[PDB]
Amino acid sequence: VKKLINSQISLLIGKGLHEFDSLRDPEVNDFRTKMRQFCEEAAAHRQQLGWVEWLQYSFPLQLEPRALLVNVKFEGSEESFTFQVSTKDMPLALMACALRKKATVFRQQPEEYALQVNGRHEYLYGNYPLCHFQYICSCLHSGLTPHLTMVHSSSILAMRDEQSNLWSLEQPFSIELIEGRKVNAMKLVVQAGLFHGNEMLCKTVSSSEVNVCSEPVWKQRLEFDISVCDLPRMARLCFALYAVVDCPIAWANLMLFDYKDQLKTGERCLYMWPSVLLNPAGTVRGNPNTESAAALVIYLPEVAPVYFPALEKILELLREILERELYEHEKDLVWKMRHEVQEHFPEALARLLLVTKWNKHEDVAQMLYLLCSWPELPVLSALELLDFSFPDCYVGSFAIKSLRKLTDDELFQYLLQLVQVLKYESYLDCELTKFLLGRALANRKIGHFLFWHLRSEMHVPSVALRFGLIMEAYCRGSTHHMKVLMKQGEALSKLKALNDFVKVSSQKTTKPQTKEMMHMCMRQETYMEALSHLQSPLDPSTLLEEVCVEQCTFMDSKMKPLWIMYSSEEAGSAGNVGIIFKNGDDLRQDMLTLQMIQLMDVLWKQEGLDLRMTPYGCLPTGDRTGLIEVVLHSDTIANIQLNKSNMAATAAFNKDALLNWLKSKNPGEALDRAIEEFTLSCAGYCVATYVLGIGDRHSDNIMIRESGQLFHIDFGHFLGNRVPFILTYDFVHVIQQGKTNNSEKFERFRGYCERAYTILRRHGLLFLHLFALMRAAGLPELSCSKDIQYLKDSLALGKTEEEALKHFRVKFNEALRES
Ligand SMILES: Cc1c(F)cncc1-n1c([C@H](C)Nc2nc(N)nc(N)c2C#N)nc2cccc(Cl)c2c1=O
Repeated sequence: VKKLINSQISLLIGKGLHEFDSLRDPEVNDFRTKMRQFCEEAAAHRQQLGWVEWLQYSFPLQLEPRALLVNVKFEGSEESFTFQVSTKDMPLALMACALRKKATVFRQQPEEYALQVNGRHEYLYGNYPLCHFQYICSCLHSGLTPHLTMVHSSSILAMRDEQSNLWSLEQPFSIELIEGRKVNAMKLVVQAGLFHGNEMLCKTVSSSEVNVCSEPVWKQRLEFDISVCDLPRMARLCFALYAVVDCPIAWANLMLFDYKDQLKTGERCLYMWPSVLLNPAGTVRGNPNTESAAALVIYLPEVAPVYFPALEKILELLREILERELYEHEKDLVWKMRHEVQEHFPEALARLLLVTKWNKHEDVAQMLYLLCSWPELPVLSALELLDFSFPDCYVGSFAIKSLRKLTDDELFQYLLQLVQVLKYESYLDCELTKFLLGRALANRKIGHFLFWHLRSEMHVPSVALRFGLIMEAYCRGSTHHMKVLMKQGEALSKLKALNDFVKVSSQKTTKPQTKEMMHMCMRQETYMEALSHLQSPLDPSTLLEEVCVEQCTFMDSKMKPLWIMYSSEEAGSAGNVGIIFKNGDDLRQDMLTLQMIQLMDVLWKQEGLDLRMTPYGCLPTGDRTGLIEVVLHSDTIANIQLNKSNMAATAAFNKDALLNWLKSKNPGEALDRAIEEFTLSCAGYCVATYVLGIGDRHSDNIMIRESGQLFHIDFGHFLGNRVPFILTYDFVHVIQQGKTNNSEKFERFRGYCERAYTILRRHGLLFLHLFALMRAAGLPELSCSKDIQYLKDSLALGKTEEEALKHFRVKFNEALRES
């Protein structure tokens, strides 16, 4: 039976476990073994969780950063009770009324129950007011009634049990460039370099020119200007093979120490990766395609059986003005006064690490000595220390320790970045991986998105091995969740097949007939079973039950993305949800953008500013494949501004097209609120697109909800890849209630944008650190530091608050006149 588990893991993660064994790699063998035990311990520790502690695992509380209707029922019968509680009351008080009424009806304690949202994997519990749970707030703003279900602890325990599995070497370092066998048309050079992060340990050495028609020989010694004893634990030997008369050919990196801290000897064949000159941030593992990849055979001198010194023998061995790059005389000053840093400037650790002589072991030993006695840093400081610019393992481990105090909501917000950092790791076994795995096994919602973040990039060879092992390890921690995720993969597998059929059919057949054929294909037994009854990959708390084939369709645009609607006779209206399956686009940029907008939303509302944003879900699931959450009861600006006849939004002037639409959806007194929702949401996405630099904003990639809420879609383009600010007049026409003159509901809108802009400025370092880590993703519009510089200037983080606010209004003033 252990085999089927092994078999469905292989099917799930998208690569056979036999391939792991086929490598015969001791490092791989150690990773799988060591973490299988760790995840199985967490599995046995998880199930020791009491029934309440189990709720916190499987269904973590969804909290947002006067009376109301609430109906509640029990699991046994479908007979219901509608109570009238306040938004102040605890779920306990509500459960008390539910039991008391049940008593009265049937014959005649609340702590033994939990409130489940109808038809969703979301629960209401704890000592929180009802208006703290986001489901209740979602009902308050929608005007719907919260339908809850009294779930006893005995059935919750049933849910639990059902998921059941030397400094002596002072001679110069050097190598032996032997052979390899390439491809080009001239002469050829091999430039090698030693790196500790993004900067060199010493001066790079180049090979001697050797003819192209080769498969060559060099057998040339490359002596580096650095002692062997001074090689840091995380030193990288980076090669660069290129032709010259400059045409780059290939690159390859290598650690000088294995995962067992042993100095490497001797000969090694380096299967290089194609290029675009040195690439120090690249992977340290060779090209898996050993058939086509050019190799580079080197040899490492036997300098003795030496290992990198244990930490125990390492421990043996004008500033405030320049606190906001640095000059050499300033670096000297920071390093000289390094003890005062630890004592009085604890969070200035990053700066102190950047002035540390990493090419000299004595300076590193002293630095590591201070780090071992260094006070815990805030989350924001630790996020910076995760970057590749701090490649030392003990530093990366220290940053992890400062991130152990991450709340699950914080971790969820930063998870995308933390996963991309795994690409900076030099070894499979690292503190970051175990932290991610540990938190994923403690929180099913974290584990859900951790999986899909790894599974989405299994098509990428340089991370296929690492991500595949981590997912396998997680599966050991929960065989049940593995089955749940596998149900999601089978649905996505059918959607892929369905979309291929739609793509082909729509090119040789009209849309209505294609949509008709789409329906017939979906009505197949294998499609009905695969696409139904599953946890939405976009949101595991959202259940996708019965698929409404009649409500399913596709768009006439390039990739013909699918529109799949769902319904549930258990969730009521909260079950009528939809997903958008798109195949062909790199949805990674949309996910990042929407996550950052979501972050802005959190930062705004925990300051008391609810700009009524619509951060819909967007999750890449495979190679240029992913899902997008359907925003119900909405429409694009362009479709509304079509001024379609025979309707209610038909206007005498195109200016009134959008305003007439709102009044048709919000009759009478309901209008005034829709105007506000529009005004708030407009100011939000406005500031959001300016900061993130989202250009190409037109009426086709901008939508509006019937409640009035304005929201943007299809973010392929951020960080100006320089974008001015984007204020069209028809939106202003709505904000000013239609009248051409309306200063106070416009200046108030102006105040909305400015406050929303200043709030993001104070959290500017958060956006800087997160984007810096996201450079590891390999996103085309986020690779160089000039993309980062854009965010610096959009937030004006080098300037004072009113200096930036003054400048912020300048472009605001420019946007209103070209309007
Ligand atoms: C084009 C369009 C429209 F004019 C009005 N409403 C919806 C559409 N529309 C859209 C729009 C443009 N995109 C979105 N629409 C909603 N409601 N929520 C979103 N999160 C997004 C997004 N991103 N995408 C599709 C993707 C596939 C198949 C179809 Cl069949 C449609 C489709 O119809």
